[PDB]
Amino acid sequence: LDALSPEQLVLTLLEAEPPHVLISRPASMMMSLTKLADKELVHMISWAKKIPGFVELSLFDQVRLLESCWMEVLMMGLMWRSIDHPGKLIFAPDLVLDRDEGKCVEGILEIFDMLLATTSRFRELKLQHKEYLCVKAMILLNSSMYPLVSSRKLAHLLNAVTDALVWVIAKSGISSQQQSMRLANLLMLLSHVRHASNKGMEHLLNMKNVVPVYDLLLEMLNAHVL
Amino acid sequence: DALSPEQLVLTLLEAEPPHVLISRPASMMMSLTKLADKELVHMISWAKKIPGFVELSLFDQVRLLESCWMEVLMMGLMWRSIDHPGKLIFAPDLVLDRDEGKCVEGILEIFDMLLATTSRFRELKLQHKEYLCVKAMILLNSSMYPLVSSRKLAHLLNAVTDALVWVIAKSGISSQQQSMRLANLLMLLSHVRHASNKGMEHLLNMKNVVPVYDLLLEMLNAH
Ligand SMILES: COCc1cc(O)cc2c1O[C@@H](c1ccc(O)cc1)[C@H]1CCC[C@@H]21
Ligand SMILES: COCc1cc(O)cc2c1O[C@@H](c1ccc(O)cc1)[C@H]1CCC[C@@H]21
Repeated sequence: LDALSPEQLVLTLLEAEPPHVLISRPASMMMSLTKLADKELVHMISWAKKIPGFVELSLFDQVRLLESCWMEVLMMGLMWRSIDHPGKLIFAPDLVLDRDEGKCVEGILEIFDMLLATTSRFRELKLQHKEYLCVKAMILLNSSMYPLVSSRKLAHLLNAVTDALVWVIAKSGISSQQQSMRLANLLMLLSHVRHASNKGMEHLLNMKNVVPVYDLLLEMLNAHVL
Repeated sequence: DALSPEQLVLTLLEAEPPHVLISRPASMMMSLTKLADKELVHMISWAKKIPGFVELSLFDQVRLLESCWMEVLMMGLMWRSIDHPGKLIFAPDLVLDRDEGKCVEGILEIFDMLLATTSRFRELKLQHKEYLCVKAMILLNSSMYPLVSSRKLAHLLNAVTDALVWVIAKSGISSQQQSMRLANLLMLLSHVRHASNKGMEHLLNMKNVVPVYDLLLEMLNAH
C-alpha cells in the first residue's frame, strides 16, 4: 500500500524514467522516426514494469495496456522534452525537427501541428516535472477500457496515480477551486494526447523500407509474456 | 449569472436536442448516415444555446463544431444506451445490438468501443446533471487550436468545469472521492475521443449513403 503513497510513487516514477535514446543514423525521416520508436518501445516496457503494481496485474492486462498506449506514451514523452522550444519537436538527442520539415512526408505536417499545439498547452499550464511523471503513468493505465469492464487491481492502481497527481497539485499551494481547475485542465489534455495518438497510428498503418514497429512491439510483448 | 453552476445545468437541460426519427421508408450505414445528418442540425442549435457559445468568434464556433460533432453524437448515443448492455439506442426507431455490427466490416470494432465506454459510465452511475456538463465540455474541449476570443473559450470551459465540480460536490461524498470522481469522468473523455477518431476513420474509409461531413460544412456556412 505504502509503495503507492503520493511521495514515494513520484520518486519511484522518477527513477523509472527511460534513458536517452540515440537513433544513430549511419522515407528517411520516416525511417529515422520508425527506428527511434522501435528503440523507445524497448525502454517503455522496462519503464512500465517499474510502475508499482504494474507487474502484479494479469499478463493479459499488461499486454493490453502496453499495446494500446505505446504511441500515446511516446508522444507524451516527445511533448515533454519539446515543451520549452516552440516550433520544434525534440524526438531524440540527434533528431530535432521543426514544423516545416514535416512538409516533406505527406500527412505528417498535420500530426506535427497537433503535437506542437498540445505541447504549447502544457507549456502554458506550466506542467511540472512531477505532474508530467504522474500523467504519463496515467496514460498507460487508462489506455484500454476493456481490462476494466485483476480489474480490481487496475482500478486501484489508476486511483493511486490519480491521488498522487492530486497530491502534487495540492502542495502547489493554490486554492481549492484552482486545484480542481488544474486537475480538470490536465486531464482534458489527455483527450488531445489520445487524439494525436490515433492520427499517428492511422498515418503509420497507411504507410508503404522503414522499420516495422507494431510487429516488433508484438515480438517484445511475446517475450515480455515468456 | 447564467454561467453559475445551478443555472448553467438547468440551461443545458432545456437545450437538449429533441428525439430524432430517421423514418426509413435499409442499409445500416445508410440509416446511421441519415440519422447523423439529422442530429447535426439539432446539435448546432444545442451549441448555440450553451451560455456564451454564440459570443465566441464565429471562427472558434465553427472550429469547435467541425471537430467535435462525432464525439457529441457518440456521447449522446452512450447516454441513451447506458441502461441497456449489449445494445445501442441510436434513435427511437433504430436500436442495434452488438452482433448487428458484424454485417458491415470495421463497425463491430467501433460498437465494442462504444459498448465498453457506455459500460463504464453505467458503472460510475453517471448522473443526468453530470452528463449535461460532460457533453458541453466535449464541445468546448474539442479543438486545441482556438485556445493556443481564446480568453473567452478558456473562461467558458472553466465555467462548465466548475458546474461539474459543483454537481459532484452536492453528491455528499468525501473530498478524496470528489477528486477521484472528477478524474474518473475526465479520463473517460479520452475514450469518447478515441471512439470518435475510429468512427471518423471508418466514415472516410467508407465506400448509396449520405455525405454527412459535406452536409455539416453546408450547415456551418449557413451558420
Ligand atoms: C515507428 O513510428 C514512426 C512513425 C510512423 C508514422 O507513420 C507516424 C509517426 C511515427 O512516429 C511517431 C513517434 C512519436 C514519438 C516518438 O518518440 C517516436 C515516434 C510520430 C512521429 C510523427 C507522427 C508519428
Ligand atoms: C453518418 O454517420 C454514419 C457513420 C458512418 C461511419 O463510417 C461510422 C459511424 C457512423 O455513425 C456514427 C454515429 C454515432 C452516433 C450517432 O448518434 C449517429 C451516428 C457511429 C455509428 C457507428 C460507427 C460511427
